[PDB]
Amino acid sequence: ADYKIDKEGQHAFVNFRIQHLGYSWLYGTFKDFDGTFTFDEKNPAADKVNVTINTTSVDTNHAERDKHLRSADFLNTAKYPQATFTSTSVKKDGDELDITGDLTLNGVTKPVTLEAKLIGQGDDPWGGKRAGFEAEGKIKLKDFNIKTDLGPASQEVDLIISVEGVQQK
Amino acid sequence: ADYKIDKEGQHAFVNFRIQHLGYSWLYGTFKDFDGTFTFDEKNPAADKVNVTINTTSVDTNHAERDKHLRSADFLNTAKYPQATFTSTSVKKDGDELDITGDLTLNGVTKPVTLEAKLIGQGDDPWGGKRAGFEAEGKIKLKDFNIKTDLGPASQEVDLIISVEGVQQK
Ligand SMILES: CC(C)=CCC/C(C)=C/CC/C(C)=C/CC/C(C)=C/CC/C(C)=C/CC/C(C)=C/CC/C(C)=C/CC/C(C)=C/Cc1ccccc1O
Ligand SMILES: CC(C)=CCC/C(C)=C/CC/C(C)=C/CC/C(C)=C/CC/C(C)=C/CC/C(C)=C/CC/C(C)=C/CC/C(C)=C/Cc1ccccc1O
Repeated sequence: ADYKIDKEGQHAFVNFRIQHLGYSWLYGTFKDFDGTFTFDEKNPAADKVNVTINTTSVDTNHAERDKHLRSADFLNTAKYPQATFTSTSVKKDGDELDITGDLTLNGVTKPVTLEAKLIGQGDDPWGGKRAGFEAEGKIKLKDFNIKTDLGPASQEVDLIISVEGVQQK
Repeated sequence: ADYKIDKEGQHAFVNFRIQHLGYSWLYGTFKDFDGTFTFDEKNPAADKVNVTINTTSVDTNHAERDKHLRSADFLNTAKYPQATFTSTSVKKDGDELDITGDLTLNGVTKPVTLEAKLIGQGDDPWGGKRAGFEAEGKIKLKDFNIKTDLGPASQEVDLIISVEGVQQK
């Protein structure tokens, strides 16, 4: 079935974390994004996913740091107001889904794989059908032209994802 | 040594997640908190921790839902503008710390245990000493008089914590 990510009720989250000086985890989120996805429990190879993110909506709960994350030193949102992820391959791996796709971030497109898992699906208390998932992945900062070094412990960023979809059609 | 949680550079996060209809994970965060902590790597029994959280600063990236979280139906911030955590016992459990303490949430004080771990410690690029930790815990909603039911899969909330301290004295 085809699904629409629940942006209206915001039961979708694109979070992330990366170490700070190798001393602690720095958490953040991208508050403005949307997307769709096809989920067929019997035929996993037919699954799809297409999401758009407005990178300017990054939030790590610090005005100054975020102003810096939007700068040309990092996300460079003025030049690339958007990050985008489109699947190219999906394959069932036991009780999980390995989602391979093209990530266009900071001007560069490179394939990244996410490990997703069905949390639950079923009826809506309002007459709709839903399906939610949790996912993980990593992004090597250098691969997407983000040169500003953050230390040996901070070369890649952990992606903590969770989306609830509303069945379409 | 005594530490002051880095609220200035906000290298501290009090996050949480709970399921939505057993379909997906709903993430949130408390943007306004402060605190201190004593860390002695050799004598873990002397460790302390005291944090204050302005519950009104809750954020799940949805204005409506958050207005509801502040309401009498949940956090009841108008009556109780603050949550508070004071350790009462700390003991080394192998390579981690089990921090027991009193949590005053929504008017009720009950002991909750956190499982923390040292991420790293060392010198500052600015001449200070730091030590960061990651921690986990669970809060049973009913225990703290948060009656409004969210379903069988949503009885307790996952606490995802990370704090970096700046050595005092
Ligand atoms: C097919 C099917 C059935 C589907 C199931 C449903 C699913 C699971 C579909 C997937 C859904 C979604 C939304 C998938 C999204 C996938 C992807 C790959 C999204 C891309 C997200 C994205 C925009 C990546 C950006 C991540 C990055 C690079 C974050 C920046 C982190 C960063 C630099 C932090 C800086 C850290 C640091 C120590 C800064 C120091 C610092 C600087 C200045 C002042 C103070 C200070 O402390
Ligand atoms: C000792 C030493 C060396 C220290 C190491 C360093 C450490 C690790 C020190 C600890 C540092 C800190 C900060 C420790 C903090 C500890 C604690 C226990 C903090 C308490 C935090 C707190 C305020 C708890 C609140 C959690 C709660 C109850 C969240 C509420 C969310 C809730 C009910 C969820 C809504 C879910 C739901 C399905 C909503 C319904 C709904 C309504 C409307 C629209 C949409 C919708 O979905």
